[PDB]
Amino acid sequence: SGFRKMAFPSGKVEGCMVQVTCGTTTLNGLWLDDVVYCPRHVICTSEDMLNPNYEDLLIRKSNHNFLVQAGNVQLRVIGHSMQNCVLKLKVDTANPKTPKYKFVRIQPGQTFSVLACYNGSPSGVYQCAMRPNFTIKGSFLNGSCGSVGFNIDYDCVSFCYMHHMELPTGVHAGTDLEGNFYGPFVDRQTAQAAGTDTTITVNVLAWLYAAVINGDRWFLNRFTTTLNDFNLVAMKYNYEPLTQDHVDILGPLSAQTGIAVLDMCASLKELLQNGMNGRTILGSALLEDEFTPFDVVRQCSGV
Amino acid sequence: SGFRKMAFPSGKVEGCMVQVTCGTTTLNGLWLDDVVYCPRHVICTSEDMLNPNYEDLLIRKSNHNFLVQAGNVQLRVIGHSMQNCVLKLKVDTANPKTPKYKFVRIQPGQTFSVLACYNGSPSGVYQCAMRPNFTIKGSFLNGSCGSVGFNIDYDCVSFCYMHHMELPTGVHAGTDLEGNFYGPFVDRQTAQAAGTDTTITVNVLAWLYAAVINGDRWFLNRFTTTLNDFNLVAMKYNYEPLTQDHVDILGPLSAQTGIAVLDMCASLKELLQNGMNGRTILGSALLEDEFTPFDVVRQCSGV
Ligand SMILES: *[C@H](O)[C@H](C[C@H]1CCNC1=O)NC(=O)[C@H](CC1CC1)NC(=O)c1cc2c(OC)cccc2[nH]1
Ligand SMILES: *[C@H](O)[C@H](C[C@H]1CCNC1=O)NC(=O)[C@H](CC1CC1)NC(=O)c1cc2c(OC)cccc2[nH]1
Repeated sequence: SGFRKMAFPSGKVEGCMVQVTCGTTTLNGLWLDDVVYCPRHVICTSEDMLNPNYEDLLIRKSNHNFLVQAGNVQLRVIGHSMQNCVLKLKVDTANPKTPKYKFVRIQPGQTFSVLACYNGSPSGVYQCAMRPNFTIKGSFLNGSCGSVGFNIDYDCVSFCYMHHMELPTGVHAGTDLEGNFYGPFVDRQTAQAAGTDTTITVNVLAWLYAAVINGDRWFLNRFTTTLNDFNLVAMKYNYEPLTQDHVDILGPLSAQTGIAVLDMCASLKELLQNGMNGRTILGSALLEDEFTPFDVVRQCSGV
Repeated sequence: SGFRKMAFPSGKVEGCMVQVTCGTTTLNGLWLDDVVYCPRHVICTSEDMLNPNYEDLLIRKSNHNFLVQAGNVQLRVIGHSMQNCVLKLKVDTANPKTPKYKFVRIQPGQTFSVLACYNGSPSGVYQCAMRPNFTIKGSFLNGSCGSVGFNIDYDCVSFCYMHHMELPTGVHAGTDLEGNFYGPFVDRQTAQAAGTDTTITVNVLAWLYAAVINGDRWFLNRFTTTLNDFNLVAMKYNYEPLTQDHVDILGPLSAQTGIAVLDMCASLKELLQNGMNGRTILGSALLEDEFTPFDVVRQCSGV
């Protein structure tokens, strides 16, 4: 038993991280087939970051201006293009370690593993959720851009995130692998504020089901509620509205534990209205919302 | 910025996980050079687990009774021995993916990454600490035995843990790669209780330094204390005694933040005596003790 914030095994993605240097800037790139994907602000100087005109800046760049290094192997760049906020550099060599992969744009509330990298070599792995405000609470320093977030389905790596920027509140922002930012953010050094960080309600319910499964059950009460009589309490505490689709997603967990979704909702309402009173749930003194129901089933079933 | 529970990239260890089957039992094994290491209770039946005589049980086993599978490749077993609580099966093929590796027995308070596996294939990665009572708070189901914990120094994988058992309190127990259990535990199905789970004080101080670095500083006070006048409060709350060696280990962090270790100790005393009062530190409502000072420096420096 036991429930942990668990990340996917990262070897398949480790095999795809390279170093991209342009001018003074060095960041990470993702090498799949004969293409290297990287953030486009690799072509910016410290001066261009305030007000970059990426077309004009990119037009002054030739193939040989892009230094791509996989380990110690220098890749030859034979073409380059810009798709939204992502540069795509064509190299002359297909990555021998290219896995079965997809490009997926995940929905808010979904989770994925981030492989934090620096200078094209891996540094660490951790699990993140796409917040309702399209940010992530990660751990990124300078040079971490180009690091990717991904999921794994058997052997297919679904790349969903590439890191671009840290916001003033310390959360992080990025794009999908097609270069489209999650949320309203843009890749320049201006005043950018993320909106209200609301809680992923279905994820908290899934985490409570994981708690029940792993023995923690003090938070279970004799009450029940209705979906509207749960939402009029969730909106007060900045919780995402619970829909019948969320209820059905939580179906298998409710059937495994024998606890109706609305009764667990009553327990969660009691937790929101009275707090933890100094107790913990699965070793946490906060309500955790970065586990999807799929994460819970996968970790409690051994996938 | 940002501070996360971060695990090592697991590809080098993924390349070493195989499936070991004996009779009905199937668990994981670690394939390095021409040797596969696995827990010895792979030779037990459900009946032998209460009172196993591992010499007598192993003596009834021949090489061909050990089915080793790396992916779909069947390894041929050409010898077998028992070292403490670990079986070592000699195979005819050296693992082509054997990394630079060490066998290390870590001290309590140190951390490592666990690669949770089932049927010899990886399932997830997460960071754990060796508690002062020589247990770990992991996530292990049936068939997870043989999963390993490790650290990485540039390119050298230091294997330090192999999982064997879950205790009644839901924490987990295991051996080093030489087969010696951490703590007083034995690999049989008897009444085994871990002792008092005390807190790794130096790790909480390192985590508070990480908090200060990442902007969280509300817990900083105008007070100071002495080491004895901190220990007579730490022992009340079941905190490991702080030694001058722990102070010196925290030296670089204190010099980077400009906060003396004893002043941070006064802040921690205030936290232990008055609680969090509904606040959070680095997104946690509890004092975290599974980050070593090295973990903090590594994550805030980008190693
Ligand atoms: C790429 O490696 C890097 C990400 C690192 C830097 C520090 N922490 C991280 O997450 N990205 C950047 O430095 C980008 C530059 C790209 C054009 C987007 N900029 C920021 O992350 C950035 C800019 C600003 C502010 O600008 C006014 C204000 C507050 C925080 C900021 N972060
Ligand atoms: C090996 O895969 C497995 C580890 C799994 C099983 C459930 N959770 C895990 O961590 N190990 C075992 O099942 C071992 C068997 C080996 C001889 C040690 N046994 C236990 O983990 C075990 C035994 C008992 C109890 O026995 C009285 C009481 C309470 C909890 C127990 N766990």
